[PDB]
Amino acid sequence: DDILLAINQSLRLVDSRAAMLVSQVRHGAGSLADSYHELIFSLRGAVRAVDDVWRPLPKDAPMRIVESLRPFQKIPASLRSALKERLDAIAERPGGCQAVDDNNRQLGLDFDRLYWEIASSSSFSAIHETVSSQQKQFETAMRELTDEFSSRCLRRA
Ligand SMILES: [Cl-]
Repeated sequence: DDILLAINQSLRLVDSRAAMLVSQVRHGAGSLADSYHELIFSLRGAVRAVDDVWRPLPKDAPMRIVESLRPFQKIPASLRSALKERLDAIAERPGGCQAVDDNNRQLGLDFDRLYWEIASSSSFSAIHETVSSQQKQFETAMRELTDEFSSRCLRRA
Protein backbone atom coordinates (compact mmCIF):
# COMPACT_ATOMS: atom_id res chain seq x y z
CA ASP A 1 0.00 0.00 0.00
CA ASP A 2 2.49 2.78 0.85
CA ILE A 3 4.68 2.11 -2.23
CA LEU A 4 1.66 2.19 -4.52
CA LEU A 5 0.28 5.31 -2.81
CA ALA A 6 3.58 7.10 -3.32
CA ILE A 7 3.59 6.19 -6.97
CA ASN A 8 0.08 7.33 -7.70
CA GLN A 9 0.30 10.50 -5.59
CA SER A 10 3.50 11.34 -7.52
CA LEU A 11 1.68 10.87 -10.82
CA ARG A 12 -1.21 13.03 -9.61
CA LEU A 13 1.30 15.72 -8.62
CA VAL A 14 2.68 15.68 -12.16
CA ASP A 15 -0.81 16.37 -13.54
CA SER A 16 -1.32 19.18 -11.00
CA ARG A 17 2.03 20.75 -11.87
CA ALA A 18 1.24 20.47 -15.57
CA ALA A 19 -2.00 22.40 -15.07
CA MET A 20 -0.02 24.99 -13.15
CA LEU A 21 2.41 25.29 -16.07
CA VAL A 22 -0.37 25.69 -18.65
CA SER A 23 -1.93 28.39 -16.49
CA GLN A 24 1.41 30.19 -16.12
CA VAL A 25 1.89 30.20 -19.89
CA ARG A 26 -1.61 31.58 -20.47
CA HIS A 27 -2.01 33.97 -17.53
CA GLY A 28 1.47 34.64 -16.16
CA ALA A 29 2.83 38.18 -16.27
CA GLY A 30 11.12 33.31 -15.55
CA SER A 31 8.20 32.62 -13.33
CA LEU A 32 7.44 30.57 -16.45
CA ALA A 33 10.78 28.79 -16.31
CA ASP A 34 10.16 28.02 -12.64
CA SER A 35 6.87 26.35 -13.56
CA TYR A 36 8.57 24.13 -16.12
CA HIS A 37 11.28 23.28 -13.59
CA GLU A 38 8.77 22.27 -10.93
CA LEU A 39 7.00 20.03 -13.46
CA ILE A 40 10.36 18.49 -14.41
CA PHE A 41 11.16 17.73 -10.77
CA SER A 42 7.71 16.26 -10.16
CA LEU A 43 8.44 13.87 -13.04
CA ARG A 44 11.79 13.01 -11.45
CA GLY A 45 10.13 12.34 -8.12
CA ALA A 46 7.65 10.00 -9.85
CA VAL A 47 10.57 8.10 -11.40
CA ARG A 48 12.05 7.72 -7.90
CA ALA A 49 8.77 6.39 -6.58
CA VAL A 50 8.41 3.86 -9.41
CA ASP A 51 11.97 2.74 -8.82
CA ASP A 52 11.26 2.17 -5.13
CA VAL A 53 9.24 -0.96 -5.85
CA TRP A 54 11.08 -3.81 -4.11
CA ARG A 55 8.24 -6.33 -3.64
CA PRO A 56 5.24 -7.40 -5.77
CA LEU A 57 2.33 -5.04 -5.65
CA PRO A 58 -1.33 -6.11 -5.28
CA LYS A 59 -3.43 -7.09 -8.29
CA ASP A 60 -5.18 -3.73 -8.46
CA ALA A 61 -1.95 -1.77 -8.91
CA PRO A 62 -1.75 -1.81 -12.70
CA MET A 63 -5.29 -0.55 -13.13
CA ARG A 64 -4.76 2.25 -10.57
CA ILE A 65 -1.53 3.23 -12.35
CA VAL A 66 -3.38 3.31 -15.71
CA GLU A 67 -6.01 5.62 -14.20
CA SER A 68 -3.28 7.97 -12.82
CA LEU A 69 -1.48 8.00 -16.18
CA ARG A 70 -4.63 8.80 -18.20
CA PRO A 71 -4.62 12.61 -17.73
CA PHE A 72 -1.10 12.82 -19.12
CA GLN A 73 -2.43 12.16 -22.60
CA LYS A 74 -4.12 15.58 -22.62
CA ILE A 75 -1.01 17.53 -21.52
CA PRO A 76 0.69 18.14 -24.89
CA ALA A 77 -2.46 19.59 -26.46
CA SER A 78 -3.11 21.87 -23.47
CA LEU A 79 0.48 23.13 -23.45
CA ARG A 80 0.49 23.53 -27.25
CA SER A 81 -2.67 25.61 -27.12
CA ALA A 82 -1.34 27.88 -24.37
CA LEU A 83 2.01 28.36 -26.07
CA LYS A 84 0.27 29.35 -29.33
CA GLU A 85 -1.54 32.12 -27.46
CA ARG A 86 1.60 33.60 -25.90
CA LEU A 87 4.00 32.89 -28.75
CA ASP A 88 4.33 36.40 -30.03
CA ALA A 89 4.79 37.84 -26.53
CA ILE A 90 7.42 35.20 -25.73
CA ALA A 91 9.28 35.95 -28.97
CA GLU A 92 9.43 39.63 -27.98
CA ARG A 93 11.55 38.83 -24.88
CA PRO A 94 15.30 38.44 -25.51
CA GLY A 95 16.16 34.77 -25.18
CA GLY A 96 12.47 33.94 -24.76
CA CYS A 97 12.17 31.48 -27.65
CA GLN A 98 15.33 29.65 -26.67
CA ALA A 99 14.35 29.34 -23.00
CA VAL A 100 10.93 27.90 -23.84
CA ASP A 101 12.48 25.59 -26.44
CA ASP A 102 15.01 24.26 -23.93
CA ASN A 103 12.33 23.64 -21.34
CA ASN A 104 9.99 21.98 -23.85
CA ARG A 105 12.79 19.65 -24.92
CA GLN A 106 13.70 18.73 -21.39
CA LEU A 107 10.08 18.24 -20.39
CA GLY A 108 9.62 15.72 -23.20
CA LEU A 109 12.68 13.80 -22.01
CA ASP A 110 11.50 13.74 -18.37
CA PHE A 111 8.06 12.46 -19.35
CA ASP A 112 9.58 9.81 -21.63
CA ARG A 113 11.84 8.63 -18.80
CA LEU A 114 8.87 8.31 -16.41
CA TYR A 115 6.80 6.39 -18.97
CA TRP A 116 9.72 4.03 -19.67
CA GLU A 117 10.35 3.48 -15.97
CA ILE A 118 6.79 2.21 -15.63
CA ALA A 119 6.69 0.37 -18.97
CA SER A 120 9.88 -1.52 -18.22
CA SER A 121 9.19 -2.24 -14.51
CA SER A 122 8.81 -5.93 -13.80
CA SER A 123 6.10 -4.97 -11.27
CA PHE A 124 4.02 -3.38 -14.02
CA SER A 125 4.46 -6.02 -16.71
CA ALA A 126 0.74 -6.53 -16.99
CA ILE A 127 0.38 -3.03 -18.52
CA HIS A 128 3.64 -2.87 -20.47
CA GLU A 129 1.93 -2.60 -23.88
CA THR A 130 -0.60 -0.01 -22.72
CA VAL A 131 2.03 2.20 -21.04
CA SER A 132 4.43 1.87 -24.02
CA SER A 133 1.65 2.86 -26.41
CA GLN A 134 0.75 5.92 -24.32
CA GLN A 135 4.46 6.79 -24.06
CA LYS A 136 5.01 6.80 -27.82
CA GLN A 137 1.92 8.90 -28.47
CA PHE A 138 2.88 11.39 -25.77
CA GLU A 139 6.34 11.57 -27.36
CA THR A 140 4.96 12.20 -30.85
CA ALA A 141 2.74 15.00 -29.67
CA MET A 142 5.32 16.45 -27.27
CA ARG A 143 7.91 16.51 -30.21
CA GLU A 144 5.54 18.06 -32.67
CA LEU A 145 4.65 20.95 -30.38
CA THR A 146 8.31 21.46 -29.47
CA ASP A 147 9.41 21.65 -33.09
CA GLU A 148 6.37 23.75 -34.09
CA PHE A 149 6.92 26.26 -31.31
CA SER A 150 10.66 26.53 -31.95
CA SER A 151 10.26 27.18 -35.66
CA ARG A 152 7.44 29.72 -35.28
CA CYS A 153 9.03 31.57 -32.35
CA LEU A 154 12.37 31.91 -34.17
CA ARG A 155 10.55 33.53 -37.08
CA ARG A 156 8.44 35.88 -34.93
CA ALA A 157 11.57 36.75 -32.95
CL1 LIG B 1 -3.41 5.68 -4.60
